[PDB]
Amino acid sequence: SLSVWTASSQERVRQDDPAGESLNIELFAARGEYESFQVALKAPEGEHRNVHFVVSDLKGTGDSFISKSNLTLYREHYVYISESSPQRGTVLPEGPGWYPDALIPFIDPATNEPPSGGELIAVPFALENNSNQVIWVDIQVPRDAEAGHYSGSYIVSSEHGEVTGQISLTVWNFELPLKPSLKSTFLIWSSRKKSTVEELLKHKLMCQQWNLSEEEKGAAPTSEGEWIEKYGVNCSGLGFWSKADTFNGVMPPPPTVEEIQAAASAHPSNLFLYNYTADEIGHYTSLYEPIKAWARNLHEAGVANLITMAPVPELYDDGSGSGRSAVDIWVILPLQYDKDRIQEVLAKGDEVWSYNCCVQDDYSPKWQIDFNPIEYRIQPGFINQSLGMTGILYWRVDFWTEDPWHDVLTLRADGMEFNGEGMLVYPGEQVGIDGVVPSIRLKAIRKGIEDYEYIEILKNLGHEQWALEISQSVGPDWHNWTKDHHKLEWARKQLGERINDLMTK
Ligand SMILES: [Mg+2]
Repeated sequence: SLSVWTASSQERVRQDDPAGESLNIELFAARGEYESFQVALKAPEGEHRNVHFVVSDLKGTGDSFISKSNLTLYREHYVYISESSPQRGTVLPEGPGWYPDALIPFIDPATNEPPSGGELIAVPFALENNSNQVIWVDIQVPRDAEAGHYSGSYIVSSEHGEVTGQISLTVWNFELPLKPSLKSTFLIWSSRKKSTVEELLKHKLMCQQWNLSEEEKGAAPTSEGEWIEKYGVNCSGLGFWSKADTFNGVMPPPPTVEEIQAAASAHPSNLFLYNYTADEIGHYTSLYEPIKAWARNLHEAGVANLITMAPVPELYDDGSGSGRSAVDIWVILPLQYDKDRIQEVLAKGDEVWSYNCCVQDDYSPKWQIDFNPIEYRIQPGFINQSLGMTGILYWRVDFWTEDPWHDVLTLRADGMEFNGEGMLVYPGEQVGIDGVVPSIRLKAIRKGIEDYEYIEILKNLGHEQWALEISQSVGPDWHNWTKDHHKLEWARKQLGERINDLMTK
């Protein structure tokens, strides 16, 4: 007895969930966009020792065709959380238990062939009594794909079972740019491989190396031109760190204009440059004059100043006489949001970005594994657009425990435990490959970056307010945002149908 059903991308499938009602999926997407779905499996009676899973090509009218090479398959790995993330307010974690999060790849990206010799293998796999298994399916729509309807199949098979489900995909007559409109800064502290950067870029996230040795500080950004071409890299940091942080309220004099210009000229031209100058120093009012000194030198070199602090009117003028702010990219937590200050800085030409960590308030989306999966998607797209925010930052992606496939309690502090804090990718060793593999949460971030793009496209077409009415219906602010994946899917489809229509006049 083999029970099969589908689930949407941001639907969590628990090991003990009952079987759903459909084993088909219907999706909609633009050229250059991903859409994903899950195939959940249960053996209500007995066991299946040897379960396999394949997909077809997707075929449309006439010669229209999307190769199965555009589909990426993974088996979900469940991790056991024994200590809850903090429980406060109305946005709560779901409790100790098994959570699907790491993704076991069918294919090693290095070879384009199945891994061999891993401790954990995607297929074949055993389906044991009552504990569900789940396949994650990514579909990347080719940049050139013909608009219209496509269909294909997935096949689950075992020694006593074979079940075939339909994949239905509608390709809309628009494209998402290779270069994401949303800018980002996601920090890598430990895994210095080019495959680590590439895994993040494939998910539309821009990264910077952090905690670099004095020796490797200032190495030349050798690969950046390649990554612009291949992955649409949309910004880069110069790496002048002041060392000022929450614990260190002191700033030295800035690097000279000449030094900043030399750093800038190592990067490709026609690339937005910023400098992450200081972190969470909003309490230290002594630092305002030093921040303006840094700003003036960066501005003379055509470089943007990025600080994780909230807009303060004392820093709306860098002291140069131009009227430009001392901070060009203000990066804030949900809890720091102040509508009036944000309106002031957007009006004068600055950017505001969001960042997240820990569990610091009662109401905002929280980035831990034991929270609703929607919280990783809703922040970069709908809420950011509702509030006029134009980027996202995250402090670390590789904060692994010593047993990273089995222990995801990555931070313990002040009597609190955090599940997945600073960890969005998993090491490949456990699945027999050299490079990192993605999490389910990284897939949600990617999707939210695509949601942002839908809204940006409508803004660019002259339909900003129309798009914000929709955005504000599901994610107006940090307090009031939907917990229901169906409503976000509904909102996205309204946006996508409209763009389709406007491009087919
Ligand atoms: Mg505890």
